[PDB]
Amino acid sequence: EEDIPREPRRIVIHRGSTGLGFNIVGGEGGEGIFISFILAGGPADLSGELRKGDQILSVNGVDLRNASHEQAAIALKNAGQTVTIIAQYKPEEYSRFE
Repeated sequence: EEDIPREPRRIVIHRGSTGLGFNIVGGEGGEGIFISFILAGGPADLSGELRKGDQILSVNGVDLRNASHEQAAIALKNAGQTVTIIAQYKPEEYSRFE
């Protein structure tokens, strides 16, 4: 994680037979949408850029900063084959909630 920056970053993922290759938690109370799980060999893993503890801020221009979990899952499912994710790495906040 030496190369993950503090600020939001852009990551392009291509959907496959196991979706985008990650699952999400949060979207409630003080907790935004966080990646909780990255599937080995799936797209997010292959890319090598996303991490457990990333907050998802936007998906293809759909703002998820204040989305509920279901709003985020719908946005992710409907974002098409090529998906641009704006993510911000917040491992301490992730651990606080999860």
